[PDB]
Amino acid sequence: MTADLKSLAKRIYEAYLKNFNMNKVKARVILSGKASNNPPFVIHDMETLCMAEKTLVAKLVANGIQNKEAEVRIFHCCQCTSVETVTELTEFAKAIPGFANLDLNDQVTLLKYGVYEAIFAMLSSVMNKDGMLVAYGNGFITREFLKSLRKPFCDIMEPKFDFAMKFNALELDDSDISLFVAAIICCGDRPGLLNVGHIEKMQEGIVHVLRLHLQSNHPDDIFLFPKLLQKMADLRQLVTEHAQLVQIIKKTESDAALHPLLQEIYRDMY
Ligand SMILES: CCCCC/C=C\C/C=C\C/C=C\C/C=C\CCCC(=O)O
Repeated sequence: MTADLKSLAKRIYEAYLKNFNMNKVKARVILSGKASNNPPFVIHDMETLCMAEKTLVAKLVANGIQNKEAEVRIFHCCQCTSVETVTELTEFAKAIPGFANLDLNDQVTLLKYGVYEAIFAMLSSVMNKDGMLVAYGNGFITREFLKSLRKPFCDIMEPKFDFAMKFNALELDDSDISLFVAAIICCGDRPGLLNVGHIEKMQEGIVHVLRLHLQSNHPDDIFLFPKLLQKMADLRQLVTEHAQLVQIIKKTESDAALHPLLQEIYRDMY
């Protein structure tokens, strides 16, 4: 006559496998070199960037002399990835107990502050020390190539690789990551929330599910739960810094149009 926390953890996991196009197993199959059909195109320099664009995002480079600068095209593709992950996170959040019972405005606020923290947590799954999967698993862009871009665009991805190398060393699987993403979304201290009390109870419940799951799934790492609490705080700081860089790009790079959904996420955020 009590809550079945193991069942809730499995529900969350299954919602994550249903709603995200990429998961850690899918990414590892690709990254291993086992994709015998449509393997990822390796983007390690300008020649291979431009080849990959012509095949994978042809419309973006179909403008001749009017095509935007490479770095701006890359930033545009980064934004398209975020817009898609935001859509996936919004549907995933319906699986979190209590989330769909909140007022619509509180659901919006929780997603507004939580999406980029979740984005950078899950981005770790497509990153290794050399590069990252992009374009629905059809490209692999190298870490060194992204570092080679002109300022400020070379400064976007490196802090996310730094976060990801340490996050990946925790050896989480998708059952853990799904619950960590749910816990990110359920933070009662986001600015502007109306029903803080109910959100705090939603947070306590999902963090309880997370804690018990990590205890079972990672008996070898008794500090994994507090490590993940710290990672949540690190992600908040990573997002604050990322938003600051995006604002520099907005002020100083006239061609780097911000998609309106992301502009709304960033507006009044930090
Ligand atoms: C062939 C098309 C792809 C070529 C490679 C170009 C770009 C890399 C694509 C995706 C990179 C993945 C995630 C983006 C990371 C951070 C979001 C920054 C934009 C934002 O603040 O939302």
